Amino acid sequence: SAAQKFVKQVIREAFLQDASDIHIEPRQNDVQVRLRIDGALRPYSTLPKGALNAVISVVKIMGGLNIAEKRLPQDGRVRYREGAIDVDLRLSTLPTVYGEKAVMRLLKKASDIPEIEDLGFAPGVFERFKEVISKPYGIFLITGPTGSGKSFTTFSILKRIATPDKNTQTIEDPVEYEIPGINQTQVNPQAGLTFARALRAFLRQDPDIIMVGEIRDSETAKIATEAALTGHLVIATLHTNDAAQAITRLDEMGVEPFNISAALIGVLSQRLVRRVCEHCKVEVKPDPETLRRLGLSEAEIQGARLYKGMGCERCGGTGYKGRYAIHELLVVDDEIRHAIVAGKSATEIKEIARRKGMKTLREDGLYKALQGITTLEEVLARTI
Amino acid sequence: SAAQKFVKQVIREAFLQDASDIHIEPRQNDVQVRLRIDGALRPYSTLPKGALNAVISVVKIMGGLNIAEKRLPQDGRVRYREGAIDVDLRLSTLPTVYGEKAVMRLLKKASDIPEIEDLGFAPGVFERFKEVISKPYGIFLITGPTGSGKSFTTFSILKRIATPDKNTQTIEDPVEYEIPGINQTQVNPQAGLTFARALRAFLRQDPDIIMVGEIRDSETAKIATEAALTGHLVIATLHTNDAAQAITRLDEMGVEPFNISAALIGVLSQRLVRRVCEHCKVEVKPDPETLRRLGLSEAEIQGARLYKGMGCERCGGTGYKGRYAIHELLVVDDEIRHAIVAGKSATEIKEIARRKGMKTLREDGLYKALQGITTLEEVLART
Amino acid sequence: SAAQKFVKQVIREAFLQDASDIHIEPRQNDVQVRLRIDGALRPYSTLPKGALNAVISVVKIMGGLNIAEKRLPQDGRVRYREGAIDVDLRLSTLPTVYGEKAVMRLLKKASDIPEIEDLGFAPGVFERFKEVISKPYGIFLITGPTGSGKSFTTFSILKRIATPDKNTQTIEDPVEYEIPGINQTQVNPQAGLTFARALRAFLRQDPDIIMVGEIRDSETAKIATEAALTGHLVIATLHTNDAAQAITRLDEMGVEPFNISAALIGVLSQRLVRRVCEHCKVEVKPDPETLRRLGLSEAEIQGARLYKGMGCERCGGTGYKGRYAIHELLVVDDEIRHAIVAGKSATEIKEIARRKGMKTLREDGLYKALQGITTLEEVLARTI
Amino acid sequence: SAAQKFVKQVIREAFLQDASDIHIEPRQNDVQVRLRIDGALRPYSTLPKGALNAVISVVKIMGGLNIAEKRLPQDGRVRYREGAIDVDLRLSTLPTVYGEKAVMRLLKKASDIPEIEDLGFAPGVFERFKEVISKPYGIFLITGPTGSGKSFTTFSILKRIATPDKNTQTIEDPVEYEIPGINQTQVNPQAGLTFARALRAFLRQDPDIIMVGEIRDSETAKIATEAALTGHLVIATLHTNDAAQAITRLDEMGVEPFNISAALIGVLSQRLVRRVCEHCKVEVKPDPETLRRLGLSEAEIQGARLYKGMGCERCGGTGYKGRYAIHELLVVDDEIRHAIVAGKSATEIKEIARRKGMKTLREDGLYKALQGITTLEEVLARTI
Repeated sequence: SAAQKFVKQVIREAFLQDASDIHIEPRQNDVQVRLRIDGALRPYSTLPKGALNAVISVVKIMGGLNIAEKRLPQDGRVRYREGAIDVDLRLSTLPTVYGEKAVMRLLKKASDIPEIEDLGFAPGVFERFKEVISKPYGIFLITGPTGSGKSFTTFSILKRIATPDKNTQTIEDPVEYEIPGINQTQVNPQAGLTFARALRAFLRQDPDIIMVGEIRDSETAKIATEAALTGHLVIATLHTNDAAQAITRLDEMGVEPFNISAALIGVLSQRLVRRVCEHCKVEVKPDPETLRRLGLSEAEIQGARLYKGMGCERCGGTGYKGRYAIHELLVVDDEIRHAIVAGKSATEIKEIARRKGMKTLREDGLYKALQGITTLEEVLARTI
Repeated sequence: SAAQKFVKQVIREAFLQDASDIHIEPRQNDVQVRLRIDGALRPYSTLPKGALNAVISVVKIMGGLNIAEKRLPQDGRVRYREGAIDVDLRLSTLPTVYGEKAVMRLLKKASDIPEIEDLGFAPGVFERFKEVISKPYGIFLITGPTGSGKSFTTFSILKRIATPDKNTQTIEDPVEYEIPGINQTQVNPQAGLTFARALRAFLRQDPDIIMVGEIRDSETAKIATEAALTGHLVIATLHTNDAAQAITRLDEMGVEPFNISAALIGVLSQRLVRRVCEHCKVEVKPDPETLRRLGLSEAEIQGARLYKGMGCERCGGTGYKGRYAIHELLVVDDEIRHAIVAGKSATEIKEIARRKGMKTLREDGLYKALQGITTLEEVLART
Repeated sequence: SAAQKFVKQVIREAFLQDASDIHIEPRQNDVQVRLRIDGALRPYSTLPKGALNAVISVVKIMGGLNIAEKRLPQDGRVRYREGAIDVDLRLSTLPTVYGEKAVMRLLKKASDIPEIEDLGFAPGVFERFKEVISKPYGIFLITGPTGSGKSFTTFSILKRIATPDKNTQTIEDPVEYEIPGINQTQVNPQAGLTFARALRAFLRQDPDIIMVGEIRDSETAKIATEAALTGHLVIATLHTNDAAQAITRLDEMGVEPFNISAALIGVLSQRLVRRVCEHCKVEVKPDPETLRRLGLSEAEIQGARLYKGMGCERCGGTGYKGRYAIHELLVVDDEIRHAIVAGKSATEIKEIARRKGMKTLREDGLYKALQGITTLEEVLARTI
Repeated sequence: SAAQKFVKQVIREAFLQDASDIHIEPRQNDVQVRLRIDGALRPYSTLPKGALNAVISVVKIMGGLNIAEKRLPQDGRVRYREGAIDVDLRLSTLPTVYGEKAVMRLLKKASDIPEIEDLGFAPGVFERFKEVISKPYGIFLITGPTGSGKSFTTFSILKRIATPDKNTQTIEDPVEYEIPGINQTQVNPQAGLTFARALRAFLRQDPDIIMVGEIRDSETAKIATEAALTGHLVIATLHTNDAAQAITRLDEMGVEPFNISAALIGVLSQRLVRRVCEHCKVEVKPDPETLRRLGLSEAEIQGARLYKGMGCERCGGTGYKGRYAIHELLVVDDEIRHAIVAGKSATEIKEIARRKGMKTLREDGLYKALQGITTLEEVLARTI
């Protein structure tokens, strides 16, 4: 049985205890159970070793995975609730040396959407954000966490452009982000309504603006891109953490390249870094070669200086004052179009867009790192 | 067919007697079934060559392997259970011209892992070790050959930091030691599940702590950097000639060196030397040129002594009881963050580190030899 | 039967006269039977075409193949013996327009394996090879085109460590050098047991030694080397004419140069220049042009007791008796490991290597010939 | 279906006349059965158009093709070696205004094997031919016409290297190009023994020398090349007309470029361009732009005149004095091996050899044109 009582109580308590995730953890004689309370995976409970495989089936059922299988890694998405307990969860299981692990990340439950300007965009990208959002066509991707970051911010563009004067529609399995002005297609793969098939249908639904809640597979990426091809703004949750990465990804997904070429217009990021404790910030020399190699706009290479917190009344034993959303706007002009199709790297696409002082997850990130807002280290982790 | 117990027992004994693995090894007429105790493949039992196949058929039974496919090796973690074992076995069966063969690596458990100091560090070298693993986030690199003790460190550090407050996950193609506080897994890069793909799995699985058994592709350093600095803490392992070289190599491997310039907290390099058995140690004098090259004074050279692991039953006939490593430790600061991004050579980085008080891998080796812990011959033979 | 005797007698003499193999094949009027005595297929006897099928049926019986299926290709193995003869035979057959062809190569046993110091070494080569066998872990890059002595070399290095107390695991197809106490594997790519799959198992066999008769492909190269990197000894076959080129190939076969700079012990580039038969040893000073092609110095020319392989009888008229592993030894020292980690080419490695004493195949083979071992015609055909 | 009566009157005459082809022509009321002889047709027999269709099925039958499908084109070939009938028939059908043309192309009698020097290669080619065979391993690939190029010349290579002391075998269907000292295989695709299968034995038998009469399977291309990887001298026929083409084609066959690149040591070609009278020569401009576009040595681009006959009692009647053997040797070095993987063009891969004085068909040809023996037009006719 339990097994199941751990999934259920770990979930209830994960939410009730202010955790960021749920774990039932395959172990040597047992299965450890942990909750990410205040960011830390504190012990919760224990199951006997085989109970582990029981808990991975439970979570697979919840989000469209192969329930029966007890040996292979899988992931999908769960909308879970129980009374006071109500969270969008990231579903994933993983075979371990003691059977598969059962994990449910707690994603921000819908929580609506932030705007682009709300991010506090550096003028390097903000003035250009206005440029890009004024152009309601092509694929316009968003980076970061499931729900939480990406699907949370994916519709950020839409909040700026899905105005009374534009047709917006989104495909989700099931719908979480009930956002204006969007038609939120509810994906039901068991009947053939995959995001992919729904996207082809989005064209049938005459989009000005097209959305994907999560581009989770090749048929979906292929079709999302087809959906952009006829001149519509395919805004989408791209399973990435870097704007330039979001751009190249369609090739990686096996998207038929004729669609890729006709589709991409730009990418939005706000990926978070640990924010340096500004008030006890430790001078750290950035390495300007680190910054150069990163491809930053010279002043932001040379006059740049790092900090790290030493620990503080404003960061605790982390060295960082909570978090900082790093800004980015990539813009796909004709030369970038060629770069995408050619399979150019995130560094190359970002480095190009970055010039003229344009902020990227790397340039804004590192730029702020270099003021003492974050640490170049963290930024680099954001933009690897 | 006594073979069923036979398989389970060679396995049982390999684990019981502290082997790293099990070998049901064929011969022209019989089978040399062995246990790798202290590194020696001790003869558990022979089998008639005909019984070889009965025995290998059994390892395929126990492992759920395609027992009918005599033309192929088959492999996986086998839940063999008898006496000493609840060790999982990396069963690998294989056809031979004598019939078939099978090997079972002992997937030691959490409870079997060594400490981070047990690795054999000099106090100041260890101080650096400790500082690096003690951070709440960031990455600790380990480097050297399998048999470098890299495993001891790899498993040990997580034993040390994989507490009940940090979900830990580990990426180990051979598994070897199934760490505490951890949801450790298999890799098999042939399947697409490379060591980097496994890091991505860990992140999907919300680890607070992530570890890489082998950096192969650049993603095993780059994702490791991500996790290390996306709020998680990371341990990761390479195969180099020094600590300094870990940095050199990651740049060379395609880790755009602003990665690691970023997460790298520090680097450990090591090599195991066989550890002289107390029932084998023989006093011999080490060579003055080597000793001098490794920093020993003339007065010390004349008083210098090595101990040779001559051989006894208490050490599996290897002459050495257990293993001990040669060490080098680097802590990352601004001098190093530059060197990392700059793509500096192992020599260039090592010299910076020596300025900072780091003993080199080879110098430290000598000093272990001089205590009779190992033999200088063994040190040199291992670096 | 005559067929049994045709097979018995050719094998009988194949062993006794030192053939590396037996070749029975149809020609336009008969079937020629040849022995690779001292490196070339001297004529042994012939048999009358219908006899091909009778004789070949017998060799198929020996190797376990389908007796007379002269319409489709096959392979297998036999444990052959007569007394004083004991050799396994390598069997494969080919349907031809004249009936079906076969080859029975002689599968040399452990008793036929040289020592390490015998692997083409000059006094200075062993001193340096001492340093090679003394390296902590890694791979021995034995290299050259088919027809060379690579299988002896792989076994010589292996034999040193090929014991009942070591996990000696070899790839042969079928097994030749049976050493009781070690595991010797026949690959089966038809089943899926490619050399690489076998090696994957070998790595999974927790080998002390991965000895590979043929680096068939990239995975085969890597996996054997993965053991080399992961604390084991690896002994294997490459196809180059420079030791520097062997390394270049190891790097170019997909074996990571960064890992190779750790995993590589040494390179044994060698070619079996055929040795001039003692009974045909006619002083020749080759063309004379080959004398200059191989680089002889005046001193070496004056001492050039170069002989022509006229054959006479010792290998029939094929020219030579005994073979010599011309040996270009590259000790993979820290400067070579550096050249490797740096991604250096065969030229660049060769320049460092020769600077460090890596006498080339051209120079060494040449010297062997000067010493009365071989003919420079063979050295030229055995170098680059 | 007789139909066949008219066709058979023709296979009799067509084979007797050394015709290039047998033409069952889909005409308006009837079917012509024509003979292409000495480069051009003459008619011989006539079927009704109803019989056209009968023959379309007949030739599809001979190749094991879909004989019911009288509307769509199909091909293959058959061993028509019935005494007086001694030429393979190339099976092809092709739909026209009155049904498919049914074709029985005469895959010209081997005309056996030249002793390669016999080709009359320019000295900078022949002496290099000799240089290539001095290193007897890997692939020595040859192109050119059936009966005057394909296996004609690859077997010429065997004739010059595959002595009785080498384990040498070929794959043909049927065997025609015969060499004493060598095994020659009949492929039996009917049994399932395709050229790939024939090669599987060639690889498995560990020969000194391997010959493929026609690289006619994915697996054939692959296996021949896999054998070459280990140093077997895989001489092979690639049924095309240019060495430069032959250098990269196996990749098209699905053959791993690792094995293709590692394998090659040289590739030849030959042509029959028509000669001119010389005595009654017509000056034709050796246009240097033609020659430059061709990539010829300046020795030929500028150092030249072409000569055409007048058609002309010393030619004829096309203005040319019979067939003129033109040759090529693309010697393969390390840079060429890099080019194989790259997939360099025929002009480029050919140009490299040409600039070394190694006259290619394009140079040896055009050279012979530019020397006034033939015209650039006839050579270009073949050096396309």
